[PDB]
Amino acid sequence: DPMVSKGEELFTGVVPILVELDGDVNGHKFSVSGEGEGDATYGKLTLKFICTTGKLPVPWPTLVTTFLMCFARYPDHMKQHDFFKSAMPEGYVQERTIFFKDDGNYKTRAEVKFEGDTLVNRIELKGIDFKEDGNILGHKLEYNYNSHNVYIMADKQKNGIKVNFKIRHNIEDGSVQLADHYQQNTPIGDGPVLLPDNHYLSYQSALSKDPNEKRDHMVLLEFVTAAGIT
Repeated sequence: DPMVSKGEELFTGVVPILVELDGDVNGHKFSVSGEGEGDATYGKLTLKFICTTGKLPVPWPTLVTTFLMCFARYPDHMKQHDFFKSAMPEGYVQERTIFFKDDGNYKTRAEVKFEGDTLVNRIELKGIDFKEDGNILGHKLEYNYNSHNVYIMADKQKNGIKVNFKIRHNIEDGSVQLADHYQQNTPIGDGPVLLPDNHYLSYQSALSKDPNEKRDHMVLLEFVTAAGIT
């Protein structure tokens, strides 16, 4: 399929990634930069993020979803369902509202696209109605992350997709903080895209710290595999 070929050819090896985030949660301003690489053949991404404005005013885990679905490993039998690659290199817009149960909400807008050989994810995040002493502004979330399926459907009237999913962040008392994600992606370009049948992406995320790093940061290792169209 010369279409599957175009996106294929962009992701076949190891692709450098750059991430930039401008954040404001309850007027706590911040900026994050990330660098790493993805190898979609293996569904694999390796990233390191730095708060370049000093202390991050929210827990790092809360940002993981916001900080690259074009790097999902879509099995051969499913390559006709990979919207994300199909929009490249022009890219796509990924918008979310993330509702933290009994707390605030993030609203994010990202543009994911190639700048030359580099895959770039430029994000703006606005957080409002947070409790200054809740789980998020009070930094009560554990530095870890659970595995999760993410459900993708077509949004044919918007030439895009809709993604809907829940993340449960572990709180240090042993309870969980639900973060209910609503998501929409739409291609940046005017060209054809692959609009998928319902399927899901399976995510595993491991968070760690660079022992030589003094700044406030997060090392993220993610594996993402499409499924659910057997």
